[PDB]
Amino acid sequence: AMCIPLWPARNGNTAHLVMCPFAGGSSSAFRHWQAEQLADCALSLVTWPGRDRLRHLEPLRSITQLAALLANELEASVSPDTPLLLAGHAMGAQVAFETCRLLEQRGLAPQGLIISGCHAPHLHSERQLSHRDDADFIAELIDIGGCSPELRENQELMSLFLPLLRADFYATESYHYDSPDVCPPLRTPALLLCGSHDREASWQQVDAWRQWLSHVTGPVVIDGDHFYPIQQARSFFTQIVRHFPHAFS
Repeated sequence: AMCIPLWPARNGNTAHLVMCPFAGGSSSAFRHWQAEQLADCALSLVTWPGRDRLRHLEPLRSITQLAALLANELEASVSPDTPLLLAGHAMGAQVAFETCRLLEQRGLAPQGLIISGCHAPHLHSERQLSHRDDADFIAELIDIGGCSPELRENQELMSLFLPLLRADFYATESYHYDSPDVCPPLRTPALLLCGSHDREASWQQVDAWRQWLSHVTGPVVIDGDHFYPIQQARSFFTQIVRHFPHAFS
């Protein structure tokens, strides 16, 4: 399975929030979320093939392929009576969106979609990595903020991490549509989140998601940098819960 549980539901709550990680993300990046349950829904994290319990798989290079795997898994494993919330940050927002598209089309009625810190699908990220050589690729990763300069000094760490990171970044950068009219807008209620000082996704880049979403609130600004979902977890979960009161009741 791609999904790993982080929180069980508590206090009689029936909702299930499924989080799609950013490029290069893995379970260790979300350990702070396990330190403390911040809302009563069940919470699961999606694992990209190639790491964690899925180390034996080759990493995928397509957002829509990842979304197909996830949508099939959720259709098989989530009761139609469970209020399902799909969330994603950066690359994960693209997967969450495409997963929501498949589930909505199949008649499965996700209760909410949370798009965080990601440019819209008819745009490109202002920072691009896939065309760069290893040293320049790593410098960009370090600048983003989730990578140690120790990676540069160990060719074995580079030989392990670069195939994974390059697969993820190729997937997220090659994901692009010429215009929002390539498919119908999604009707699942949606929340857009961005970071006050997120250097990777400006307010304008996130706001452009309104081209793709018929029932949408935001952007709602969380004070923080690109890693606000983790570093400002309390604010992140507060905004999710506040905006989907139906799902949490």
